[PDB]
Amino acid sequence: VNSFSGYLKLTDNVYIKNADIVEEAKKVKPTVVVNAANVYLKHGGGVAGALNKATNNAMQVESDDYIATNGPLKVGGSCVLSGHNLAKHCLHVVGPNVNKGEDIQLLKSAYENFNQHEVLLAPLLSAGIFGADPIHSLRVCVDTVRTNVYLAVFDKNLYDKLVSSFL
Ligand SMILES: O=C1CC[C@H](Nc2ncnc3[nH]c4cc(F)ccc4c23)C(=O)N1
Repeated sequence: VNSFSGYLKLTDNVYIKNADIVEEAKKVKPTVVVNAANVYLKHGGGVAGALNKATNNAMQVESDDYIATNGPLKVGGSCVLSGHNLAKHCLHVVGPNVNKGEDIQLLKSAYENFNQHEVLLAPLLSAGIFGADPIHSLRVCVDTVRTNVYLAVFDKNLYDKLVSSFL
């Protein structure tokens, strides 16, 4: 039993809700919140910009030190950093950005990072400003993640479409 509330159950392990991931994280304080990161951990917009703003830019400060030490992530890769005031940990995961020409096949590799964590609050990878089809992202999530994932979808219209079209 966990503290997530109001989710629709899609499969044995995947749950979905129309919610602002920032507000959901502040309420649940999950062990792991997933950020829709880029390889530079520059949290400018989309989910990343919103999560970073909610930390009063502390996420960005921590991230800049991480990059100065380690260099950029790989597309499809991840790193674990602090969750600040939102969660115990933040798993920064880099899905391919279609608006940069990156290979959508890397979306499965990106979701594989979730399997290192028993329970996660997460957005749909590569959705929103990353330019992929969110219906496809949900399919890859369900077919790749085996741990318990609670998906927050900000847009109510998109949420209804994701549910109604789910196979
Ligand atoms: O760009 C996108 C849009 C679709 C989906 N985004 C989100 N998912 C969940 N909660 C969210 N809260 C936000 C707060 C913001 F200010 C901006 C974006 C989001 C957002 C995604 O995957 N990427």
